[PDB]
Amino acid sequence: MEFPIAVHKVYGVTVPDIPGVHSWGETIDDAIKNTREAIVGHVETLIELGEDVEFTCSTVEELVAKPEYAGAVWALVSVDL
Amino acid sequence: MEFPIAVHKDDGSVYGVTVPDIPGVHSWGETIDDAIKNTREAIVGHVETLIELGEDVEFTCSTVEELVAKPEYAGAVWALVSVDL
Repeated sequence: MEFPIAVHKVYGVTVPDIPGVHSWGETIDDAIKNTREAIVGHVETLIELGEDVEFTCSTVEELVAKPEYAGAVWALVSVDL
Repeated sequence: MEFPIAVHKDDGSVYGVTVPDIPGVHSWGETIDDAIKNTREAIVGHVETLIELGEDVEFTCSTVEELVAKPEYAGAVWALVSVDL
């Protein structure tokens, strides 16, 4: 699944489709990689807890105009669900 | 709000960080900088999560001054992380 992630300025990242998951990086490239691993680790925690893992990604188009993401650089990370 | 954190060198040449006022967000990293930034992100996320749960989060923090001599903090390397509550 391709999750959109909002990178803002080090860079901070939020994952609109997965509340609570955040990451960072010195560069945008680092923030993208670190965010993907944050999502994978979150999914694994949910699996370990015995929880269902069901997500639906949004598109950037559906999120780009929300005022909370003003000035964001948008990226996409691929996570296998 | 200024959170004291205690930085530790762990085996494998990695660094861990403990958080006296939020024990459960202890974090680690491959470098000192990664470890501290990982800890700050975890503190910010903890605070934001409690706000979403409808909890109060505006409470007093410990100081390095009050903890530095406690025997359980012997050898600690101290830092302060700033978080808007």
